[PDB]
Amino acid sequence: MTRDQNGTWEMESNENFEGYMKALDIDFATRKIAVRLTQTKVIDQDGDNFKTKTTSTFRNYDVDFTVGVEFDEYTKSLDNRHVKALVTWEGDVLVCVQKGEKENRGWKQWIEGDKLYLELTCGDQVCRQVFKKKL
Ligand SMILES: CCCCC/C=C\C/C=C\C/C=C\C/C=C\CCCC(=O)OC(CO)CO
Repeated sequence: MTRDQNGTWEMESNENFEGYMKALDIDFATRKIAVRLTQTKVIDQDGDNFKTKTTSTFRNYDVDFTVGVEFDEYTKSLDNRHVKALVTWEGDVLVCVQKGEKENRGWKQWIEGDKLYLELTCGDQVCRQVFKKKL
């Protein structure tokens, strides 16, 4: 029973964010700033209802969803694309498919210990992020 992802989470590692951004066609000036940043993620979860805020000194990104309910997602201030997003549970892993112009786009997020893991995929690029829970 580890579906409860509530909390404030501070990034401790960010593997291949460069490759994931390049797969999304982010220009190199934007990548040069974005690759260096520590992100914070705030998850406010009530059952299958999620309100999430991911923040940094450069850009912030909010996304709210209900697990199992497809929604329109506009990745404002990121790659600025429109996708149809669906989040589901696979066991206790939160899985998102972002259907749109990029193949194999989505993410998976899950808890282990006091760490949150987030793997973001676009095409043949996977970015692996780890966050530690803030007290
Ligand atoms: C929002 C902080 C980082 C922003 C970096 C700025 C520009 C880079 C442009 C594009 C890269 C694409 C995505 C950023 C990667 C992660 C932020 C969270 C994305 C997301 O949907 O996470 C889900 C799962 O945690 C939010 O519910």
